[PDB]
Amino acid sequence: VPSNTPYSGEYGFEISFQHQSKETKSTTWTFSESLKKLFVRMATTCPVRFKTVHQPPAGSVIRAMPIYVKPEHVQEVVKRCPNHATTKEHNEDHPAPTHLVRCEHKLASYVEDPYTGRQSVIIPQEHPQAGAEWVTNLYQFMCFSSCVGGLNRRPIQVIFTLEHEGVVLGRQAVEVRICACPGRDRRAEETAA
Ligand SMILES: [Zn+2]
Repeated sequence: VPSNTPYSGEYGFEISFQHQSKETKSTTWTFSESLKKLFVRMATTCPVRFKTVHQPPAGSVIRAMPIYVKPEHVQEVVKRCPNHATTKEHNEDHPAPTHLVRCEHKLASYVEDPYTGRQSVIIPQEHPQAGAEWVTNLYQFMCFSSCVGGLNRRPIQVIFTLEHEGVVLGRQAVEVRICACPGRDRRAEETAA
């Protein structure tokens, strides 16, 4: 049972999403702060920002792992539907075509726990650039939330953990809905709530 409990930890690990102004905003993603929920199109690069208030130990990493939100689904591993996992589109030379969550980082490593089957992607933790508070990493989500035989309309979260040599040092999480029209789904979900 992977924990989703937010945890800044001793190093002050935090995530965020950059401001979107109407003039240059991407239509491929949008983040509802009131819902703590990312809306994003399938197979589009989505910017996620990370920081630590204090420098963590050398060689620390950041893991991204999707999990289902509701008790009725928590124990089931989140991964792509067989349809998308076995097609050739999106998958030419990918090392882990069944993983839902991908990261563009050059050193991204795709791992699967041999016992639980949990899939995640790990990248190095990095010092921000000069004068910058945040490091931006690019993720993609490789099925729609409605993929029959995959997510099948069940809600998911993505867990971000800062880790060093296996030990979780910090944790943040957001809900994620992968949909054709992030702005439309955000407005409608924010309206219903
Ligand atoms: Zn799919």
